[PDB]
Amino acid sequence: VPVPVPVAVSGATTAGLRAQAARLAGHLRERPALGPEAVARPLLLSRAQRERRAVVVAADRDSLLTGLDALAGGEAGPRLASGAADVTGRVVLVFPGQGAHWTGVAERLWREAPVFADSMARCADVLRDLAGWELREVLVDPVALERVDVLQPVSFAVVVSLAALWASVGVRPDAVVGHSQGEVAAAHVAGALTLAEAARIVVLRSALIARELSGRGAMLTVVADVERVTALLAGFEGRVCVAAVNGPASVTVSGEDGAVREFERVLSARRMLRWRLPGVDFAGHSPQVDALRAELLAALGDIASREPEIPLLSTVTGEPATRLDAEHWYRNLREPVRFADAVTALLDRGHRVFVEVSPHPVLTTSVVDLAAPHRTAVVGTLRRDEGGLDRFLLSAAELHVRGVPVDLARHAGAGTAEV
Repeated sequence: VPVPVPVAVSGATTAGLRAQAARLAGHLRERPALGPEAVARPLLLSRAQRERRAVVVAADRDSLLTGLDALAGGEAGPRLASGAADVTGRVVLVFPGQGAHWTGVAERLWREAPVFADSMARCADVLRDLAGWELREVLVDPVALERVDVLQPVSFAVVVSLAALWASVGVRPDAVVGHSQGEVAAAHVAGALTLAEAARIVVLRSALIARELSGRGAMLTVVADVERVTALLAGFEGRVCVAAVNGPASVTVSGEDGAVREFERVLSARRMLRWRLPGVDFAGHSPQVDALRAELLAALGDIASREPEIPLLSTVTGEPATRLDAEHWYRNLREPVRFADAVTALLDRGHRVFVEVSPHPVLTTSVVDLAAPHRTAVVGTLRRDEGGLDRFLLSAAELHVRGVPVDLARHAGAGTAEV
């Protein structure tokens, strides 16, 4: 099975970029034995990376030529990234909470990417001790993944391991922000928690949620701002509450299933878009969590933590995190998620590159909405049903083509074929 490589071309203008794509395709068609793996390395390392950039992520000739023909003709393609190399500024890793995971994700990437494999195995060791079960076996089990005590730690392992894979291509955070359970991953990646201690938090908290809350609630994300959602929650006081404010067009609410169903009818009649969070059968960030305060504080006990080595913008407060003690991890579940606030605080401090470290992008459109009108690069990592190294490399390419430093050459192979 051939391995995908990023094949880079660039020009001073869009028309120059398209001409370079045509020229490379022509050169390849004259030389039938020449593969992407022969030319990728010198195209990154021996050529200037100019103002208008593209990458085709391809494992074979035919797929490279398909991409290059599309690029030459000004069309989009599924393994083609292109852009203006005009983004400067500091880098944020964004860690999702619920609703991004898809059954089967991480298995293919474990096979294809040794840095990701390693991190996943390290996660498996810690989770084996804590939870008993075997991480790699659960990845592909749709029944196990509908249990909150399995999904949350699996989700944590995958996002932590994707962050490690980003780091291996030189994409490291200047700051991190984690939405809901993502805050635990963010804290670990920032150096405030060991892998073991972060895993223990997620494992203990998710098991408690499953024992006490699962089956007693639901969560719903709505395409609207919090002012509008708050107006529509008139008459739902203490039945459906705001659980997250993600952006000007993304707000999540939480409550008992029936009550949330009643609110969906309110939305439906007004032609408003909304969806239940996949993997969530409980009312996060609601008064239902109050009961899970005493047992959580006891189970967690004293948290082993230290000062984060880079800024951690909490979605509990919307500000730089203070003490990450048991009470913080309680409030991480009880209090509404202040995601928009945290992202806005980073935008106001010169952050312009946002990498969602997720199986599928769930917060990128909110980051984009918040970032306007600044020049910013906003990317995810994987997508639903696209868990290969090829999808990872396309996300890395999406950064490259906006002028963000990333070591694509790490995965470009050992080719020496010129021009």
